[PDB]
Amino acid sequence: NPEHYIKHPLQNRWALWFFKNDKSKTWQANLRLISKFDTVEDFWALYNHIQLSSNLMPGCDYSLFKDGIEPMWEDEKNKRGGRWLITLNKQQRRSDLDRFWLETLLCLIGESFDDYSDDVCGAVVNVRAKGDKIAIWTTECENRDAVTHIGRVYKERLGLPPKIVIGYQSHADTATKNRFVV
Repeated sequence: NPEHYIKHPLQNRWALWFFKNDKSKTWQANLRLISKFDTVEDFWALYNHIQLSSNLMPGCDYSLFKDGIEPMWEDEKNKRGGRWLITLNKQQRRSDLDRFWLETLLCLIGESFDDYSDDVCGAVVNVRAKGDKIAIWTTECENRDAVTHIGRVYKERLGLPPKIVIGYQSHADTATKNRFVV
């Protein structure tokens, strides 16, 4: 009876990355691949082992990306895409950060965007002294239907109120303005 002894496979294999601002190293060399996983059980084993984002010192990041997509704009699957940005004030580090990040991870591994989950590349949490941020990265900022569906589902998944707006920015624009709001 497979149910009892088989791990539950995920649709994708995912890689968890960590970044810390060590000024003695190049940006690229400070980026650090923690682990890959591709089952429900292996996700929880990894998540339960590592620090909550709210416990990271300012200047650190986690990211979760589909295996083979590096968490930087330069990657072939990121350079024409962009992100849905969640901005958190200093008081939301305590109230919302960790639960928003966990929810974001589950939206990814649970493929919660239906047909358009294929457009998802990963997600990034930035812990910063001026304010934390969470973003889902998608692969094509011109994909109006995919991007807006991802944004609508995401916003409801976080339980954000309908008086709040979240914005979607292309990476190319970020590197030097919202393309969509939801």
